[PDB]
Amino acid sequence: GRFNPFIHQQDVYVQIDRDGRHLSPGGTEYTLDGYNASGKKEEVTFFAGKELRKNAYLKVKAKGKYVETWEEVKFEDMPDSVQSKLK
Amino acid sequence: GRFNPFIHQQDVYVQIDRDGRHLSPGGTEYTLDGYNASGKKEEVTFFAGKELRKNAYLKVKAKGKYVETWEEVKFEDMPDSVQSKLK
Repeated sequence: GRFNPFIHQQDVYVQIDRDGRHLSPGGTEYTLDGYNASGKKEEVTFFAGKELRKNAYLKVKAKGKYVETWEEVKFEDMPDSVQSKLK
Repeated sequence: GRFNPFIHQQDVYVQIDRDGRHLSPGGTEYTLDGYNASGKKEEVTFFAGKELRKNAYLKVKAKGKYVETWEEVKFEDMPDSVQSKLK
């Protein structure tokens, strides 16, 4: 294999518009369609340590294709083209 | 594209057996041919801020296609298969 140090961050914006699925112990999985910071369509699978509120907006931060973190955001603070696609 | 939290993490072992290429300011590019714990061939590219000592051994943590971090290790702390290929 070949490994490089050229780290590409992406942030995928989603709405919690599908049911989660429990993952024992204490996890909730979501697989949702979303948009990155440049408005490109993405699919993201991520886990939270609690069940998230229906219709909340989330930012999921990734390095390469690997998801690292989730964070709740408000609609009005998401990227403009993401707001247009997720409204 | 598709994102998930299921990234292949592995330790890749290298020896500083090529000199680096100086990148200004104060940088060095190393592209070294190493081995994972089960002896499969790997190529790692990373940047340093000081030239590393010749014939030192590094354990590099690889996460997907990315070099995440590295540290110097003693020959004796490497797995038997790595000691075999890098002696």
